[PDB]
Amino acid sequence: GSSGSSGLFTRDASQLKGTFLSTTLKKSNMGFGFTIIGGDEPDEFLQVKSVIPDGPAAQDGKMETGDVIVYINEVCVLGHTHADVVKLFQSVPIGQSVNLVLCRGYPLPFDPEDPANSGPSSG
Repeated sequence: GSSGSSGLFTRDASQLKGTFLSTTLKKSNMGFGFTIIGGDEPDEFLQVKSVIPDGPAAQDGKMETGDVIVYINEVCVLGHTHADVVKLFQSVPIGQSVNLVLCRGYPLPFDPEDPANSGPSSG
């Protein structure tokens, strides 16, 4: 039924709970057909913030939203800064490809800033 919780971060990715899967996207013009979020902090799990509709990530079927970034190309990044990980994505020029390993079973982040609000509309 219900069950407990505790722990102290991941490390070897092995302590995540989910499936593990991968894709190779070739960087076609512009940039990959998804965008990322990371916690700001230098040990928060990075996630796909969105998939671009009609983008190559969507056309490979495999990229989904909320998915947790474990590794990029062949680098362990699951606690790296979104500063470094965004630099890692930018380090790939157009027409090259990278591997990505995500973990599956994680939801999207709840956004503590604004997850969905509005002001005094009547209704």
